[PDB]
Amino acid sequence: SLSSTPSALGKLQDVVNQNAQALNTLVKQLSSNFGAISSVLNDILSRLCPPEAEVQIDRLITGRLQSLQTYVTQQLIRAAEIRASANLAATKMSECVLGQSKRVDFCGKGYHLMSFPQSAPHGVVFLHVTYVPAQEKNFTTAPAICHDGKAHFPREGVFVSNGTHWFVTQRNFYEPQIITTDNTFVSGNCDVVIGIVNNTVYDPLQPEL
Amino acid sequence: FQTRAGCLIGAEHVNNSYECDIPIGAGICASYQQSIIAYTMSLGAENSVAYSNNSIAIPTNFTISVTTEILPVSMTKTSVDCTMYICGDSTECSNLLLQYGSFCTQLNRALTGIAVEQDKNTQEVFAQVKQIY
Amino acid sequence: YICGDSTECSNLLLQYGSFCTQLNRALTGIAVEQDKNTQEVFAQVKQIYKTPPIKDFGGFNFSQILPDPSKPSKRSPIEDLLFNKVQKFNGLNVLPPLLTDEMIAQYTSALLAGTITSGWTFGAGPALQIPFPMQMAYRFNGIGVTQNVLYENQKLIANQFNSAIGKIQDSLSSTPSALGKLQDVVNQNAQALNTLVKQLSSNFGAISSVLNDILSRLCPPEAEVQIDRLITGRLQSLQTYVTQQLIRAAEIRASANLAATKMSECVLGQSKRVDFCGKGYHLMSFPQSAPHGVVFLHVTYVPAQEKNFTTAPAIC
Amino acid sequence: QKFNGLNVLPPLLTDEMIAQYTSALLAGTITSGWT
Ligand SMILES: *[C@@H]1O[C@H](CO)[C@@H](O)[C@H](O)[C@H]1NC(C)=O
Ligand SMILES: *[C@@H]1O[C@H](CO)[C@@H](O)[C@H](O)[C@H]1NC(C)=O
Ligand SMILES: *[C@@H]1O[C@H](CO)[C@@H](O)[C@H](O)[C@H]1NC(C)=O
Ligand SMILES: *[C@@H]1O[C@H](CO)[C@@H](O)[C@H](O)[C@H]1NC(C)=O
Ligand SMILES: *[C@@H]1O[C@H](CO)[C@@H](O)[C@H](O)[C@H]1NC(C)=O
Ligand SMILES: *[C@@H]1O[C@H](CO)[C@@H](O)[C@H](O)[C@H]1NC(C)=O
Ligand SMILES: *[C@@H]1O[C@H](CO)[C@@H](O)[C@H](O)[C@H]1NC(C)=O
Ligand SMILES: *[C@@H]1O[C@H](CO)[C@@H](O)[C@H](O)[C@H]1NC(C)=O
Repeated sequence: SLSSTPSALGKLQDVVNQNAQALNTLVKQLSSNFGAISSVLNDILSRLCPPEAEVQIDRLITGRLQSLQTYVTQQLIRAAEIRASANLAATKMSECVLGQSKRVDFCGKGYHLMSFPQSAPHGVVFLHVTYVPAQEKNFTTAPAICHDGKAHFPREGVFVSNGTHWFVTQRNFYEPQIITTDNTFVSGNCDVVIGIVNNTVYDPLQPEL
Repeated sequence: FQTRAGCLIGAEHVNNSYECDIPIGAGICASYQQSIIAYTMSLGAENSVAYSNNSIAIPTNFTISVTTEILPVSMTKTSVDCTMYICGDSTECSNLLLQYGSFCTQLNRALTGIAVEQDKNTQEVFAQVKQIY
Repeated sequence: YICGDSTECSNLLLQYGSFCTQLNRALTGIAVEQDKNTQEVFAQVKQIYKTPPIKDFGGFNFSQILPDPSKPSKRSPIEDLLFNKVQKFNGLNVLPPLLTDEMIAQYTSALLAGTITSGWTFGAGPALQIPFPMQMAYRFNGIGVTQNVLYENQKLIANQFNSAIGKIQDSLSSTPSALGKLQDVVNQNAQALNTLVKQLSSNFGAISSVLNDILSRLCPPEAEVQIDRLITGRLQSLQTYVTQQLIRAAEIRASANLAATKMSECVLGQSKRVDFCGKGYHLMSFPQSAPHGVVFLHVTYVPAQEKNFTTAPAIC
Repeated sequence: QKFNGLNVLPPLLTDEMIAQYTSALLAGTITSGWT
């Protein structure tokens, strides 16, 4: 993915290019006259006498000082942006690499499992490993099961039906199991819950005793 | 072709829609399809969810995905000799430059602060392990 | 901006180097960033989702946040409220956004439809349908409350929700300054441009701020002296403007980054971060579009009517 | 550019040192998880 895409790392290349441009601009400004007879200071000094040379020199000083001040101001603004990026990278290291995050889309798309750091020129690369659900199927569901006049709810899952039989499964991966007293809990009668359906709830100790 | 961004000449307008390649403005983008074409950008494919009051969809399989994320951490550290940049080796200029006060000192200080920060930025990101494992 | 249509000024301006190029570059960079900021916040959905023809969500009424098809704008009742509440001759131009207001509204609709029909699943992978009442049950578990509490109080909860939403329009509509946060941004930008224009009236030591009058009255060797004074002043004014725009842009970028984070963590999931997605225990949130900004509606759970009990760490 | 009074300063940490930090983080994660 990286090797076949020369521009994949543009985010880091852009930083390098911006810094290089700023320096090249600062140097090229030395060629400007700024109203002086010449941008070359030595030529002014060699041709003109003091009371006249100083007038020409002040023009170059003003221009060059202004150019240098502009450069520094831009560097301060750019530095602030880089600091913000570094602060984010440091946070991701702590939360994505040194632990497992529950923050959505913080450590890549999907459900975060783990991440690995890699070094780079003036930057860092994170490899985010995530879990993605696949191949979903349609099931019929219900909020509760009614049995012996009592309402039963899932302890850690959802009630589903394959069209003929009811099962209870974990939510993020289809794995149907028989509905029993060990995977449900009871609260109130069947007259309150809207959408409650009739089904048997198996008690493992019934056939034993 | 007349658009809200201005007058576009040389592009072939089409009534199709694609992902935005080269942005023009006001929902209009252009791409090379050969000739250059202009079109209204698409926001993505349409997907209607089969919602009902008793129907649920549950995954039966999964995949493992690995993606990359790239962040800048630091800049190149630089330093400037204010007097040399402005005056070179001229003592005539150097003396004139004294009349402007402490501008050169202020500029050097600002750049020095930036240079130091760049090392702090690196340490904050990478030096988070107490021992070398 | 500096020289107008004067070739005399234009030639003099060449002696200052590449300042004009640098200024144009800085402003161009800002303009591009503004489109990036919008995309990062709103374009977080892979596909355009739609709601059912029949709005049956178990008593939960979303009609004030969903698009109103009877209008050409296809905006919600709340969005309509938000939108209603909130120089070229000098070389100053205003560029259009890449995304139109309609496109932004469409992104918002997709996010709402996704949340209502598939909860948070569409934010991680494929959108998986679930009954809304059951989605709410899972969000109750996420805050340490058993699911039977919802099912036994479904009518009460749906009513409390519906009323709380209805109050939003009254809270906003009855308070003209409610959206000041967005109005302040608009006002600051307008002031900056007005200042830049008014500075053209300054003499800066010249006999006149009007360049044509100088050229019409004075000969070259004298006119140039007066012109240089105007160039220096106007160039300094323009440089000041750009610097301020760079600083302001940084603040906006920070805000956009926060909005993008809230979209991911408050809208596309359920947050456990305290006071990140409103006060109380977070259940869910809904996005609404606004002029140069976004509005989040945060739905939270708040405990009420506590009673005193005697307790113990253990039973023997 | 040095001749114009412009200088480039070296980083405190070398590329090798940064690589070593990265290796320690990877080794830690693989053998001991988040502990
Ligand atoms: C579920 O059923 C609907 C029709 O009611 C169908 O459109 C949809 O594709 C089905 N989903 C799956 C995963 O089979
Ligand atoms: C539902 O599952 C049960 C148990 O595995 C099976 O006997 C029954 O045939 C299934 N029903 C359908 C329609 O597949
Ligand atoms: C689900 O919708 C059907 C109509 O399509 C209705 O008859 C049934 O009572 C509803 N079930 C619940 C729990 O609302
Ligand atoms: C569920 O079972 C109860 C008790 O036998 C019965 O009264 C009720 O009518 C049943 N519900 C349905 C839909 O058959
Ligand atoms: C696009 O559609 C318009 C009608 O709305 C038609 O006049 C125009 O010729 C079409 N252009 C192309 C390339 O199909
Ligand atoms: C799950 O998907 C993998 C491919 O990613 C496939 O090899 C495997 O057989 C699938 N399992 C089932 C039960 O379909
Ligand atoms: C939803 O609320 C609106 C505004 O009060 C009302 O006009 C509409 O009829 C309600 N929808 C339902 C199904 O009650
Ligand atoms: C609990 O009892 C205290 C007195 O001991 C009283 O001040 C307080 O209001 C009571 N709290 C509630 C919720 O009744």
